[PDB]
Amino acid sequence: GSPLLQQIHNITSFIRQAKAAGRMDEVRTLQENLRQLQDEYDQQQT
Repeated sequence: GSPLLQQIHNITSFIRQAKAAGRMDEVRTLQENLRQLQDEYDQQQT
C-alpha cells in the first residue's frame, strides 16, 4: 500500500513537471509507468 502510493505520488509529480516543460516523450512513458503501478496498487487493495 503506502510505499506504492509514495511511488505513485512521485510519478504524478514528475508528469506535471514534464508537461510544464513541454517534454512529450517523457510524459508518455511516465504515464504508462503510472498506469501499471496504479493497477498493482488497486489489485492489492481489491
